[PDB]
Amino acid sequence: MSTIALALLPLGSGGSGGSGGSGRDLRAELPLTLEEAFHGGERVVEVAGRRVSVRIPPGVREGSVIRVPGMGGQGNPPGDLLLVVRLLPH
Repeated sequence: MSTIALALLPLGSGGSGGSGGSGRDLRAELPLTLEEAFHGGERVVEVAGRRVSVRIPPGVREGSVIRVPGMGGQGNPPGDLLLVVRLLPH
């Protein structure tokens, strides 16, 4: 159950929700451990000083995007955060 750390990519890199207007999207890549890919429980993500434990699906595999609202668009209009799971091919 190795701990993971998110990327928090600035808007671009071939990643854009856009549609929503009031709801600023932000993309972020979680490199996940295969133990957690199997279990599918809460995994503690430490990134940018923020500790957010997300319940990933049992059997979660490469390219699965966990859209968590209120973690992307900060300030006043709550926006979503696109968590792209990144598993090793082996």
